[PDB]
Amino acid sequence: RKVLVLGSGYISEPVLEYLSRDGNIEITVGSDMKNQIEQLGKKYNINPVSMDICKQEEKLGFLVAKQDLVISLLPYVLHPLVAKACITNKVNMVTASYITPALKELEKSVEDAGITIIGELGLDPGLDHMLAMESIDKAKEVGATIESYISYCGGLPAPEHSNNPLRYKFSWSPVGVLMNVMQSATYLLDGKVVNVAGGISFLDAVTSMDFFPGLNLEGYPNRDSTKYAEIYGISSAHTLLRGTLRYKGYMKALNGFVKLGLINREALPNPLTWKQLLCDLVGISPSSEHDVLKEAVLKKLGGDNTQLEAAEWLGLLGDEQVPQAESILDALSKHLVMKLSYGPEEKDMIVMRDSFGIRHPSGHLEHKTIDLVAYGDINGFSAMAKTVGLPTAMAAKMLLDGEIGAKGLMGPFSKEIYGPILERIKAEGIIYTTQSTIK
Amino acid sequence: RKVLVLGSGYISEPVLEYLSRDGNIEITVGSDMKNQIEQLGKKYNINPVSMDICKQEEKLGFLVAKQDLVISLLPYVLHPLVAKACITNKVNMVTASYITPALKELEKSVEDAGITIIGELGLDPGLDHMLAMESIDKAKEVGATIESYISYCGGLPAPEHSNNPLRYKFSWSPVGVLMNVMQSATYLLDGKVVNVAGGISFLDAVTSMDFFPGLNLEGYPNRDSTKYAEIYGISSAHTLLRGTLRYKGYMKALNGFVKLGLINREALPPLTWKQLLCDLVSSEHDVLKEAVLKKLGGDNTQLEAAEWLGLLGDEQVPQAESILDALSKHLVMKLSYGPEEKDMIVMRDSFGIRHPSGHLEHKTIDLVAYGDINGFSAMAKTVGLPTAMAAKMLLDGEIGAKGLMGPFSKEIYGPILERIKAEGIIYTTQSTIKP
Ligand code: PRO
Ligand code: PRO
Repeated sequence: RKVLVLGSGYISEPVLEYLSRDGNIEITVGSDMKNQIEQLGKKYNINPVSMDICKQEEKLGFLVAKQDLVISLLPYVLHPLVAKACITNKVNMVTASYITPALKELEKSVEDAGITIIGELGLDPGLDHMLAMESIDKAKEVGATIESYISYCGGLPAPEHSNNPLRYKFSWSPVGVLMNVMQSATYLLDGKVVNVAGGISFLDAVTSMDFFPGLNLEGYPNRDSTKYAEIYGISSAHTLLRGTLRYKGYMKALNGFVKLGLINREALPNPLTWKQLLCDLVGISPSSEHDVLKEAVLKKLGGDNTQLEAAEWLGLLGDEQVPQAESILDALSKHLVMKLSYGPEEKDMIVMRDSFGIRHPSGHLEHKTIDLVAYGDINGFSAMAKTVGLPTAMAAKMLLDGEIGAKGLMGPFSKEIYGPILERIKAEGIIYTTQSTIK
Repeated sequence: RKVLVLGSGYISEPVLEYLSRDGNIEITVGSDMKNQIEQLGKKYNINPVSMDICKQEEKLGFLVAKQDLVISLLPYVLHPLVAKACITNKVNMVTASYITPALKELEKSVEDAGITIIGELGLDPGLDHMLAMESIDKAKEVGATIESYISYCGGLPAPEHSNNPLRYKFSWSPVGVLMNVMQSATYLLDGKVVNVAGGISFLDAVTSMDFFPGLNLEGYPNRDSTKYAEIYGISSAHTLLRGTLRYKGYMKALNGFVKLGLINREALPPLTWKQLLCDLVSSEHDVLKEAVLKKLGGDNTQLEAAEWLGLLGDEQVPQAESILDALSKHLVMKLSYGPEEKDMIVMRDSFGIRHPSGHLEHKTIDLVAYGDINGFSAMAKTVGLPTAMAAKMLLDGEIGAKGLMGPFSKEIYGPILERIKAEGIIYTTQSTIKP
């Protein structure tokens, strides 16, 4: 009956709420942000401890030894420091993030220490693995084989709050997100490695997603889908597709910013204004009421009015001061948060769509679809916080109660982990359904 | 500290939950259905009373006299029977439905009795009046006039539960909603009374509603919009329009059933849907050309809708009074709300307010609500809670007004609109000036 929560940010709040229901656990919290931990201590009964991870490793060793379990809700670079204390002190661990190559090297040491370290929990990586392996294990139980695996997931605002040029709202500064439009995408299609070029030509790969008629979505492949053959164990499959869901016109609006030359890490040029900045990008002197409009509309896709109106709406042509930043990308990101932030009583939404093609030994081809949908609570937590938070907290509770016997470094791929979690998420307001057809 | 809730439907559950929070009121329930009141009596602490409003009018007179307030959640035709008991015994009342012409005749007797009766509460009629009068009173407070009033509302499934030919799920047997396509529509637009016929030509009146880009809606006008000029006091307006909201493809699917001749009350002919469809257009196998020929000029979307529901299959047809009622029992079987499937309410008002300055104010109001997995539906909350809140205001002694009335005064709509945010019913406002 003792747990340490390293981190005091977005994901930490729903984790503390879930554990505090039963009322038989001494919850300690460790973080850098002094303003966050004091406000969090008012709501939930916890033991606040100011502690740096890298600089103050000494007190971490003494503190972690007292506890039973360690819930790491920190950035994924710092997990080897947290895991190093666990293997020496002989205590369990849980993570809501990627198992990195650095953490993979400790796997030999973790099994020798005789402790459990679960990783890759939450939304993605997390619930995407659990839904996939549930369906893949069910197929292999009846002698079937996986021929195709198409999957899509997206964290969005609720439809009612989608009335803006991007049809989106940012929780934090999208510095890492916007630069990923320039990256390529790779996936498998009918036994052929398809490669999609990024940047300006990436709008060609954005297709309509009409699986929910009422919801007006679009979709596109991301990063790398061939990776999931070895992980899930479906090398026989002829198709492997992983993608992201957005509302229609999102990618076309971002494509406008790529055309103007805003998506780059070059430095900036009386305070600077947005009217003056776009004049430098297009290549004119800063003096233009409606002359910069004619210059911008010419550059934007050869007279794209929708992209011009989007820049007009955000105030990129008008007279507004540019925030202090290291680059043009950081200036755009800071402005997008200021203009398109979440309100006090505005919901968010998670949608996840899987589609399996399962060949049975009888000869028939089963088409199995899986939907997972969750809305954010008005007087509660957001859908993103719940889907990322609750699987980590549930997995932690299983270790304390003694419902997981396996040892070593591991994901949520085994039925011992994912089975209980998928059953319990129904009560937390995260509903998922199944539909099957044969042909 | 005592109240009677007449009726034991799905609307009563959120009303009983709201009143039982503080724990300072002895709630009583009266209904015909013995199964409902027993199951409802298990959840909330209530006194069950087995009685019929029409058959046993004597015990109603004695029971109502004991209570401080009455809450009628019965069909709207039976309000004069409840109202007659209230005026005799001198007891207050609230209603979650229309104030009919029959109930309007009692207004003289209600004023002499010296009691409060508040009608037209819930989603529609109810919250439509509250959102409207909040905006109209604010306009008249600054000497402005209403030129345009365009409004839309709709109860429908959540986006994730919309993958079906109609993009809809029914709670009970749809008898009236199918026949409502045959009825005509009337509204005011630019200083003239417009009329739109039902039947085959009604599909032309349907238009795309793209106020939320992420949501894929359509809309069409209600039976009558001209009545709202006298109600809200906006005869000066040149455009009045109240309409219904659905997902795209709903009316186009229903238009297909009108082409085949399914929507008609003329009695039924073991019978099957394959046999019935051939008679309208027995016969040989396949013959898909007969269905698609009558159903528009090669409309594949409307044809596949019939195949999906199974109107060409060999399923049994239920015992019904007509062909329309037979289709209602089939649609409620196939397209139905499951145990873990959420619904949604969406409401959209649009005003054109002319100030004495000369500028035109374009004001918009959104009201949205979702169902709860471990709770009540969006339809149950928006219909139930306004009547429950109005019941609490009478007991606490906030509503000082007397006689028969709606929720048109700021005394009524003001407190209710403020409190609904806490119950999970969010509504927002936006305004822009246009010279
Ligand atoms: O891109 C998004 O919206 C989410 C983030 C994790 C997976 N999909
Ligand atoms: O037909 C509909 O969907 C709306 C719901 C409330 C009033 N009419």
